[PDB]
Order: sequence, then C-alpha cells, then structure tokens
Amino acid sequence: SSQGLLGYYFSDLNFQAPMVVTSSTTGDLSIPSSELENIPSENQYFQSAIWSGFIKVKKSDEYTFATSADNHVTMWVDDQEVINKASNSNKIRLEKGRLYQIKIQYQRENPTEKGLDFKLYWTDSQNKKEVISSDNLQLPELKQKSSNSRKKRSTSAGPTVPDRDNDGIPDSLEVEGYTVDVKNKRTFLSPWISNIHEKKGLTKYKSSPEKWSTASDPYSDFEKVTGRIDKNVSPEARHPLVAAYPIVHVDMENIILSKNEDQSTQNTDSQTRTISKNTSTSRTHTSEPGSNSNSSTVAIDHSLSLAGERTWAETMGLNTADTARLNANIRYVNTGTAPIYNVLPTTSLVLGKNQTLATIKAKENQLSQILAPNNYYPSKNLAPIALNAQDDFSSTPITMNYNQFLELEKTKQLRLDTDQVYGNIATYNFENGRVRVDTGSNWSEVLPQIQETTARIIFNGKDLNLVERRIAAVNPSDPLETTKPDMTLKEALKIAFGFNEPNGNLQYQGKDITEFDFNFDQQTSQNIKNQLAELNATNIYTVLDKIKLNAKMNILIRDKRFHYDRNNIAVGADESVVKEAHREVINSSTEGLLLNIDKDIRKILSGYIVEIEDTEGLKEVINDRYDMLNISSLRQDGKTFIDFKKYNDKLPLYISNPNYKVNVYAVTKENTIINPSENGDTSTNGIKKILIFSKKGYEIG
Ligand SMILES: [Ca+2]
Ligand SMILES: [Ca+2]
Repeated sequence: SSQGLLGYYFSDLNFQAPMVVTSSTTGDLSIPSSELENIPSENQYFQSAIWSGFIKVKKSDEYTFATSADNHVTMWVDDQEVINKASNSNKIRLEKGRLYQIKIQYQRENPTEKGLDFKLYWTDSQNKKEVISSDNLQLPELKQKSSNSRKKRSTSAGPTVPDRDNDGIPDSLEVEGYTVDVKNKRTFLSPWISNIHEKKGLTKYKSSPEKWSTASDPYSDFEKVTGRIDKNVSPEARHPLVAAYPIVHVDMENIILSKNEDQSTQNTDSQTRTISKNTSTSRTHTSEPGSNSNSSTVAIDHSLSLAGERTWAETMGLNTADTARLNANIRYVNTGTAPIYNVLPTTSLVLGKNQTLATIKAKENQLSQILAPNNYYPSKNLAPIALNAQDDFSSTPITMNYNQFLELEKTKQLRLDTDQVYGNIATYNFENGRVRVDTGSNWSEVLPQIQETTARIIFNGKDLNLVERRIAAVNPSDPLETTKPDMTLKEALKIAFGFNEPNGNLQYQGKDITEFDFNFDQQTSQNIKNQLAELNATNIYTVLDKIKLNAKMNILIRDKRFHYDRNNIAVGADESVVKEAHREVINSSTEGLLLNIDKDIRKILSGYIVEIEDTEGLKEVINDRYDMLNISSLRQDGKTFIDFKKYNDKLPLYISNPNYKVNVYAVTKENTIINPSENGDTSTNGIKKILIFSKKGYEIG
C-alpha cells in the first residue's frame, strides 16, 4: 500500500524538473491527469520519468519484460539492460526469493496528452503476460546504509536523479520547497508553487538535500512527509524541520509515609500510623547554562489530613533513632514527539539538593504498553505504578533517617531526575513497507546530534506546563548545517507548536503571541540582540518572521499573566490579574461562593481565606489555619465553589449584623505557608493574600 516502485515524473526531457514523486503498488505506473490538480496545466505534460526499486519473484523462471512504450524506454535489472528503446523477447532468468534491482527511464518529447499512461509488464516461460503484481515490487532502499539483501544505491548505468542524501526527495525540491498532497491511495510530492498552494492551505516544506533527516532524528525527510513512519510520532514532527524524539519525566500523584520496622521492635500488631498526602508534580526548566536534562519537582500537600496539629514524628511515633519509608504512585509522562517501546529511563528521587533516596527503574523489554507522545505510562485509564508494588517481593524501601525525615517535613518537596536512556526505535523498512522496533536503532545514537543541530523552544501555553520542542536550525560555523533552510522564529512557532495567523497576528489557540514573554540563555540573548540591531528593530514581536534561529539556541516562552519560580513553574500572578479572574460571581450565600474561574488561574492558587469584618474593622478569620485553606473545588459544570462551611464546624457563616462584610481572599502558591511559624503559630497571621470578594451581609442574600 505504501509499497511498490518509486517514480519521478519530469516536465522536461532530461530529468531535471521533477513535478511528481510518488510510488505505484503495481506495474501500472500511470498518473492520470485527474490526479494533477496541484500542478500547473502546462507542467502536467511529462517528458521524462525514472522509476526505481526491486523485484522479488515468487517462482524461478525466465521472464521477458515489456512496457507500454518500449521505443521510449530503457530498463535495467541488476545493472543489465533488458529493454533498450525497442521491444524484444529477450528472456532473463530470475530466481525465487532473490531481490533484483530495477531502474526504468522514459523519455518522450512533446507529449500531446497530460499525465502519463505507462505500464510495466512481464511474461513468464508459459507465455502468460501481465502487469507486474504488487507482491513482486518493492521500494528502493532509501536509507543511510544498505541492508544485506537491498543495496541503497541504484545502478550507475543510466540516469541518477540527484539525491545526495538518499532520502528519496530530489536535491532541487528540498532546496526550493515542496508540498505533499494525498490522492485517494497515493501521496504526491511536488514543487511548491505560490499561486496554487498558498490558498489551499498546503504546507510548504524545505529540507537539507545533504541530510537524510534534516532534524538529525531517526526518520528521513521522505518518511516523514509520506507517512512512512511510526504512527505514534507526533503530528508536528512529521515536518522535516521538527525533531521527533521522546522527552520523559515522572509525575508523582500521591505519597504515603510510615515508620520502618526494626529488629528491636518484635511487635508488629500496632495501629496504622501512616501519613498520606496528595502531591503535585511539574516538569521543570532552569537557568543552568548547558542543560539538556529531564527533571520534575514534587510538592507535597500541606493541607489538613488528620486530627490534631501533631508533628510528622509525633504522628508516626518516630524517635530520633528511627527511620521512615516512603511509597508513592507515579506515572511516566512523554511530552516529546516520538514514542518509547522497550526501555524506560532511570530516575533518581532526590531530597534537598542532592540526597538521593531511591533509584527508580523499570524492567527493560518488558513494558506493558508503548509510552506515546502526549501520553502516560501506564495510561490514565489504568492504575499508576506504586514505587513499592504489592506484587513485588524485591522492591527497595525508600528510606529516610530521622534528620532527612524532618527535612522532608519542612520542605515538602522532592525532585525526580530522569536520564535520557530511551532504548530502541521503531523505523520504517522499505523491504516490506512496515514499521517495527529495530534492534539496530537506538535513541542514544540520535539524541546528541538532535541536541547539537537544533534550536530549542520551551513553551508553557498548554496548561502552564513546560513543553520542549526542537527545530532544525542553521549553524553558521558547521558547513553541513548551512545546507538547511533558514528557520525563523515565527515559522518555528507555527510548525513546532501550532501557532497560526488568522488575521495578520500570530496566535496560539486564540491568544496573541504578545501574551507570552521571551526568555533566552546568555548566548541566545546576545545573538537575538545582535539580529534586532541589524534589522533596526526595537520590538521583537513585530519582526518574528525576520529573526533567524541557529543551532543550540534556547528560547523559553511563558504566559505573561503569571509569576514563575526558578524552575519556571507558575506560582503566582499579579493582584490585578487575580482580582479580575474572580470578578464574575454566579451565586453567593452564607454557605459559600460559586464562580467561573479560568483553569490557569486556579492552577496558581493554593486556597482561600474567609473572614467576617465587623463595623469597627476587626476581622474574624473563619478558616484560620495555614493547613485549612483548601476550601475550593471544581464542579462537573466547570464552576468553582468556595466552601465556607468546611472549616466552620459544618455551619454556614453567622453574620450577626447585615452591615458586617464577608471577605474572601485568594492565596497564591508563592505566598503559601507550608509549616507552622518558628514560634509555633499555625494561624494565617501574616499570610500575603489577595482580596477577591467583599460584600455586606445584606448584599449576600
Ligand atoms: Ca534528498
Ligand atoms: Ca534530506
């Protein structure tokens, strides 16, 4: 179906203006004029063509080859001419289960019909003639190396379409620009033509004629654009300028802490004394100069989970000589553009700066599913992985000594550092036209080259989570990399992240590019500054189509509404933004508030404080504890309810005088208190909070 001979159809007589490149499943190599909608009528006249591939016979015999235009054809089988501008009955012996190279050239001056009607036949020893069937034809070996049975180069006899990197796309098309259009059953690759293709919304591709994969990834420029590729590769990475590669971090969903048994305590029948908390995990990115790493940071919930206000040690019965253990539920997350099949990366679980508590490994070659881009392992419809699994005798306890435990209690943070060891790659095989995991292909042989030859953009426009993409970009000092097309900042955002420009303004899902800020590493910053100066431009947002990306740039693009920590996690927002986000109140009562709040805003709030203010200006704080601020919840209808009763002994607010005010304040993550004060105070005293609702009793109804 994606198999057969590869054909190049030229408008000129001498094989130099390719109009269509496409495959044929059978010996019918025709292109009817009805299929040439994307070619100018005048270029629909084909004066030459070349086909290449292999023939595999099902039975040894003597065959004679013929075409529908023998006077215009020369054909080679494994370097030997079988047709030479004349019909013949010259038989050739072909052996079953052997592969023979095929090259066919056709030339005809001034055709009177558009397209091409052309069939390749053979006749066996019994004198039966037919168009060669699909089971007998295979594509050329369009790879960087030959296989044992299939040479990557066609015979030096006759014409060679210039294809320096052997990906299948002619040099000239890669440089000048090409488009791909899907006929009913075939993909046609043709030159870009402004006045035809622009209006139709077709993508203009350019790629390096000297790089088999312009992004230095494991899929060729041709494989990508013709769909001869792992179906799990992300849509954006089907562009030859966007790198296809996995990017993995670990998400921790919840944690349970408990005291380790010890030989001195023979008693094992005591009551449960564990601490269980939800956790929130974010993939991070830091200013570390040379970084190319995977890491995530875990925030352990500090909100009320059990009676009293005990220390963790008191809760768990931990004395100073005891040790504690952690278990957790996790998933792997692939935010990259290619899947993983047989090796999950190894992860260190780290306390503080550099105290490793655990090394998390999965068994190689025993994955229960693929880890696909924009997805999880295990999938979300399945249970997560427990670090110490119930079925597993050999899971290492994740232990902390007393001092480490106290440090975890104080910081309520862990870090997960994940390596970039991703295993084998599923590649396309031209012999059988299928994608399979290839034992000879490994991500570790690809990643360094991807990292060296691309510009990196990290963007948080999807739910404020950091998503990295890499785009092929020129390196002015590496000659091979100068053969790549110019990559602009505007184009990179379109092809890598799906920005569009419906009305003269670049947008991501309705939000203008000006709603996002640009952050650069030191070298990228100097580069971009220099470019702006050379453009006489004072504002980057008006010249995104003129800013050129270079290999090894690092660009970070973040939603401007938010405040960010050093990990580039969103942790707050300006008071004006938070106030406006809460302005639309659906209902209010002594039981709480019902509001429509934007999902991104909700992400940066740790909770709310409710207070009644009397006429003299004194305030009664209702939920007056740092661990009692979790009073918001998202309803199924998408609305947020702020629950006044939850920490008011299950009672609606009592407003003794209608002139009293009910005030509700939002507390952002960056302002959240996560421990009692040094003096032991557990109240909300001093917490930096943002007034988001204030109404008198008679206004609440
Ligand atoms: Ca090529
Ligand atoms: Ca190429």
